[PDB]
Amino acid sequence: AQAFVDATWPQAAKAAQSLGVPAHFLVAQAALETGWGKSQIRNKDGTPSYNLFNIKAGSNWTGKVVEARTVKVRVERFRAYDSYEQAFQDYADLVGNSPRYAKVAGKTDGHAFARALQEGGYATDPSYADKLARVINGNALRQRLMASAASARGLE
Repeated sequence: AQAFVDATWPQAAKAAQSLGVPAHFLVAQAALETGWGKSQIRNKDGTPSYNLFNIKAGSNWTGKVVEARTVKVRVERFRAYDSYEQAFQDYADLVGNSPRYAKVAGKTDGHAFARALQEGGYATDPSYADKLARVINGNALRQRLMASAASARGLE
């Protein structure tokens, strides 16, 4: 999971700064969605979709599309990108501009942030906010963020 955090951090930071929320909120969200990178949607040719946020490809999406099965079994159409950078940019556009997500900006509490996404219709699971807040506030993420940093301070 460390490489996932290391890779997503700069992209998350860029997007978080445009969305007005802490960068680790977005790292946490991507981690929850993809099992810290382990369960990302993949193209048939083996290239990843880079779609860390599991964003569906609807009628207003004319980009690359990847089909993936969801839970009996439905085939769902997902957005696909050329990089994590592009995926984060598309996420930033959606959450930053869509009025349904207007409550996201300026949230500095994990649970408040997750509730704002849920209100926008990001996901409907009633436990979504609790589950995402747990990752945001958790020791697992904290340790990985510290490990990712170029600098650290001595105890004295």
